[PDB]
Amino acid sequence: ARPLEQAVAAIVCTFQEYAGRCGDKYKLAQAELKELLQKELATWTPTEFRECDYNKFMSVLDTNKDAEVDFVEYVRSLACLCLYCHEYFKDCP
Amino acid sequence: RPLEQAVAAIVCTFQEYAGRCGDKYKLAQAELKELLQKELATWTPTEFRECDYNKFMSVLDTNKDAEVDFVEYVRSLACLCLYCHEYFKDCP
Repeated sequence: ARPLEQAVAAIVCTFQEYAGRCGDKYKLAQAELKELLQKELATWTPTEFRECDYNKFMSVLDTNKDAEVDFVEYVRSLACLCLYCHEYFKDCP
Repeated sequence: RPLEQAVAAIVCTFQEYAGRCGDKYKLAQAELKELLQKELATWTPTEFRECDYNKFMSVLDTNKDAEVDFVEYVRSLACLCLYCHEYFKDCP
């Protein structure tokens, strides 16, 4: 398949793997979102000038572990992690 | 860890289009439409999401110059999942 097709299918596969464990298959607890980021993006780490934002982001996931997130908010979390951990965005003001 | 490469690929596609000219952190809605149509060419809406899909695509055409940042581009990919991926068939 085309590269973005494979990628977006994989973003949905990972969501199904976690959200589909039990309960509402369209929801993740933030605790499960943090688990998913930690295991599935284990090697992603903030770029040189984004440590503080990244640390605040991860901090907010712990403090609201029981709040739920839907798929669109899961994808948003992925996007934020790109802003903090992908070199393309290092100069993004 | 397949999610790593998938998320890396979402950035790569953004950079290909946003890198054409001007601000490398922005796309115009016309560019976003072009990207979704080309790069997800085989993805089509599920039976009961065709109205929503067609509405979404047509909105891009009514303000072709508006800027989309990376987070909004990723939100658009999430919308296309809701409309085109059978996992979301029961999703309100």
